[PDB]
Amino acid sequence: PQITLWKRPLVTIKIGGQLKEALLDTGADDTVLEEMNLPGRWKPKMIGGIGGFIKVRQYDQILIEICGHKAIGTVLVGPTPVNIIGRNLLTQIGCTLNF
Amino acid sequence: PQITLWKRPLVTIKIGGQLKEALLDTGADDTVLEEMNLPGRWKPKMIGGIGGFIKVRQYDQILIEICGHKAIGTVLVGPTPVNIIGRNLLTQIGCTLNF
Ligand SMILES: CC(C)CN(C[C@@H](O)[C@H](Cc1cc(F)cc(F)c1)NC(=O)O[C@H]1CO[C@H]2OCC[C@H]21)S(=O)(=O)c1ccc2c(c1)CC[C@H]2O
Repeated sequence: PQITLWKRPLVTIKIGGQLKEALLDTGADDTVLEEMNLPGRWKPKMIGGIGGFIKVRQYDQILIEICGHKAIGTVLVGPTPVNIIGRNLLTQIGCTLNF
Repeated sequence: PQITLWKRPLVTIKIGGQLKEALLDTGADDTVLEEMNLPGRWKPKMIGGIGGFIKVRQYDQILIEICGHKAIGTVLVGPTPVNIIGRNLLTQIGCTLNF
């Protein structure tokens, strides 16, 4: 699906049996999701942004179905204001910018 | 030009006669640039992101040529870690997400 940018590029995702809305973010290198109980082992990590840094839990090899397209990659979980799908997963579904 | 997301979608911009590199960010509503000397009147503002908020100076009706595409819109200037082109300007140059 071609998505215009007149509105926030929000998509429906399926992760860990839960349905959520996430922002397709080309400015994010990786994926970070609001707090949730994702299964598996994880190791603490720190991510930075415009306002500073937040503490996140790094889960690897996590399945996510973004708008019906499946991808497996690292998923960070922490106090992010919004769910954002980063380039680590956008590349798997074949997402591209076009102008 | 079609841009894949295996690398950061960085583009060359020209603003205020200055050459810089900026990130095409579909997850950003507006444009924020690292500290620079932009001509004109400005109004204080606050923007929030991952980690908190920063104080920026709001310049309106600023010309930017993104990869050869010209646009005029609000440009924020403050302590952002990276230059980010937001949807306010991505829509003017006809940027669309595709997967
Ligand atoms: C989260 C989204 C919804 C909103 N953000 C856009 C996001 O793309 C951002 C871009 C960035 C920021 C940065 F500090 C350094 C960078 F290298 C890149 N990346 C991000 O936080 O991603 C994280 C996960 O991956 C990691 O890699 C990159 C950083 C880490 S924002 O910046 O909070 C924001 C909010 C309000 C406004 C604007 C911007 C513009 C004016 C106003 O409208």
